[PDB]
Amino acid sequence: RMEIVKIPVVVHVVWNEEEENISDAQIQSQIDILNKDFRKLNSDVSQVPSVWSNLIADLGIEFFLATKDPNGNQTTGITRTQTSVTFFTTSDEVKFASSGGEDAWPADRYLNIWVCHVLKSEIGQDILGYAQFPGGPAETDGVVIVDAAFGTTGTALPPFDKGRTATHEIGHWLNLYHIWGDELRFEDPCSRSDEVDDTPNQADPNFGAPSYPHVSCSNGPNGDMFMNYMDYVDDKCMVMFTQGQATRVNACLDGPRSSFLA
Amino acid sequence: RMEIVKIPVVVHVVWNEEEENISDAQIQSQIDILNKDFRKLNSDVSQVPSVWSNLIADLGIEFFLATKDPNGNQTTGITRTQTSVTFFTTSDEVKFASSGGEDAWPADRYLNIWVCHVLKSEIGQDILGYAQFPGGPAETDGVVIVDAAFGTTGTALPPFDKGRTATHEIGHWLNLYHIWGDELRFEDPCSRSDEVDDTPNQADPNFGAPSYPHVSCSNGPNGDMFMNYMDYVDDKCMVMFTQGQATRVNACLDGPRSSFLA
Ligand SMILES: [Ca+2]
Ligand SMILES: [Ca+2]
Ligand SMILES: [Ca+2]
Ligand SMILES: [Ca+2]
Ligand SMILES: [Ca+2]
Ligand SMILES: [Zn+2]
Ligand SMILES: [Zn+2]
Repeated sequence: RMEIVKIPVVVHVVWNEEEENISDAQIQSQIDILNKDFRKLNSDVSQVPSVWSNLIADLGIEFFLATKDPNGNQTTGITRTQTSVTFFTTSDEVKFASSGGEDAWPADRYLNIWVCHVLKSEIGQDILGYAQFPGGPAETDGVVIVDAAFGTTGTALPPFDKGRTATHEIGHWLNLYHIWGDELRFEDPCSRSDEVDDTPNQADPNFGAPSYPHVSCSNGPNGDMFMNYMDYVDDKCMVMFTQGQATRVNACLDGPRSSFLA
Repeated sequence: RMEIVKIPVVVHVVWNEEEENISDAQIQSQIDILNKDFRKLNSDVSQVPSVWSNLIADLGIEFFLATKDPNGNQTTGITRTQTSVTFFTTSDEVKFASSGGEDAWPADRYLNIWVCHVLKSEIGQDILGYAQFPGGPAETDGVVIVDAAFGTTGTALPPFDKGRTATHEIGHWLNLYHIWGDELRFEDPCSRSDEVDDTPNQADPNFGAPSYPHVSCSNGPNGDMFMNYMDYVDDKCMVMFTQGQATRVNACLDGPRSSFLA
């Protein structure tokens, strides 16, 4: 029998122009997707090659917008903060009131999700989202997603309009690593591990919509598990976590995030 | 005539075992190095190939341990905080008391330098230090260096015992990018720029002690400027900033860090 872990979420919408102050419906659409993907209830799980059907996991996690604020008072579970800031970066400006964002709620009790319009990496690349892995400071714990990649209605835009950026970043929040192993430019692309046996060793990230099989690192004939949420493919293409990943998630819930357990 | 910008520094020593509570002498040795490297007074500047002699810059910045704390009271400019934490990461745990580190002093008035024993990247690689570029939140502004790579005496160890890790990270703090451009694994290694014309286009980081010339990206015959502080070579090998880098630094001081100006 699975113990379903129910995670309270607070969504911090940080907006400059009115259009970025995204609707309640758009936010709720994201929660709905999380409750499918983390329970193996997404219909598109049918896309997984049958050779790997046996490895598809139900992570046994569900999410809901918080009903009580950190001090025990009724809340919608959504904060909305106007800002004059035109873009945020991975340096966490969105996570502090002082830098034109919104302060985190207590990370031992809530999953903080910030949503903003523009997000850049430290070297100016536009990105869709970023996570903090377990064990970092509470002040910046959580995930950040751009509004055009959040939810399945409103400002969400293809190919990132199926809510999978949040599924991917929350995977990091639960201690999952990129399936290809995150090699640096000069390292052998077959050399690093995501620390999960049942995800095939893989060269580089996959983007777009690859055709099965996509072989790398001598992993034929089945190839890369590019339909795993921890690859970089388009939303419609990523549809599963593995049981080996569930093991890591379980270790995260039993350890550093055990405060979320009943 | 150069206007010398004088930057007050606070060093936050965060220590678990006694040996990590580094000496006043070791800390002062680091300040002494910064005051040579940022003024072109380091004797090893003679190591620069003569073809590039004309490009070597005096940044006109000097550093001193703060004499007044954030509320105007006398200070040594050094905080020392015992911790039970055994390693810190790029997630900034060392920058908050809550996560076993030490809170930043106001970033508009001080350069925060944290020193700890062990530092890892997000994927568990041992690293020597890391910076926050300008514009990020004040709470985490500054640089972090491991004690074995800090100063020129005490616990500092070759090949990182000439105080250059701090010179390099403070370069980032002043808006300088890696000279090779930070390509991702799958990108053309000649494709990204550090946004400085007088640093030659360069494939990858250099490590150790390269022999001149080291050509990449068709940048012959002179090759990579691997003796620049913003490469990744050993301390004894990095000895200069360029005038083009000085331009970026000046723009940083005139803009986002203008609060440090007299
Ligand atoms: Ca941070
Ligand atoms: Ca694997
Ligand atoms: Ca790989
Ligand atoms: Ca250049
Ligand atoms: Ca390059
Ligand atoms: Zn990711
Ligand atoms: Zn660097």
